[PDB]
Amino acid sequence: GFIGNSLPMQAVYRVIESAASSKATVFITGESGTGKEVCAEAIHAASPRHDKPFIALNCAAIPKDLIESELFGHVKGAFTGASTERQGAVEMAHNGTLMLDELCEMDLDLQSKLLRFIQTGTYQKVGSSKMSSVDVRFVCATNRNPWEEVQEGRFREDLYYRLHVIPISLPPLRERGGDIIEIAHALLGLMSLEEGKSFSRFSEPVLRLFESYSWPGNVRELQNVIRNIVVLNTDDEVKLEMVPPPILEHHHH
Ligand SMILES: CC(C)(C)COC(=O)CNc1n[nH]c(=O)[nH]c1=S
Repeated sequence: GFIGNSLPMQAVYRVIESAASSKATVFITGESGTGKEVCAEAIHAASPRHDKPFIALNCAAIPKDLIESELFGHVKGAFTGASTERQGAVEMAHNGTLMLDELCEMDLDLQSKLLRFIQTGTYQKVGSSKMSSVDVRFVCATNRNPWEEVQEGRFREDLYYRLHVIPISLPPLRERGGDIIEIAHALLGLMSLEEGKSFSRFSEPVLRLFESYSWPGNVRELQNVIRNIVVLNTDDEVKLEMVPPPILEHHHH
């Protein structure tokens, strides 16, 4: 799902291709908005497991006390709101790839259970005593510094060294050269389709601004900017006056 042939991304692509044939755990880091799930899916797609499921568990989009239920499943009646027997992400990912996204959101109790599961493949549904097992290839990702999280006692040390086998550091958007405009063009067409518009090009000032702006929010911020432009304007061409703040203002500091 990655777009672009920039020098730093081509190093990423080589690691993805080599790692895909291995079952070794991948640990993706990088600034917010750099494409960790895109990277995780690309590893799966290049792997011999590509025809099996790819499952992403976003530990941030879930309350911390419910990550275990989302990960391992639960039986009906396990806790108060357990109206149904839920199948965990580990079961959805059996014979495939499981992405543990924003993994550092797990509490230390769940990190202990996860350490067990990563070693043995065994787990229990929440509220159940029965042991089960699955075969998943792990891909971990976080926007925190996984090492600082270990130092501040927030992440298990033995868990870190079990997961940090194949690290991948995604480059920030500002360092990806021609990728910025290529991604911007893809977003322009897609958001035009989503909004019923027909933008097809960027004016030269907009291209210069996009290529020199630091994009602290990376591709997420670029998505915001393109959506802002397409929603608020109707034209074939993106003009400089359409670019929202703080793009020009913070670019000059
Ligand atoms: C239309 C499309 C595919 C650009 C929308 O999807 C996303 O923006 C996902 N993020 C990325 N896509 N492509 C990259 O080269 N890098 C990143 S981070």
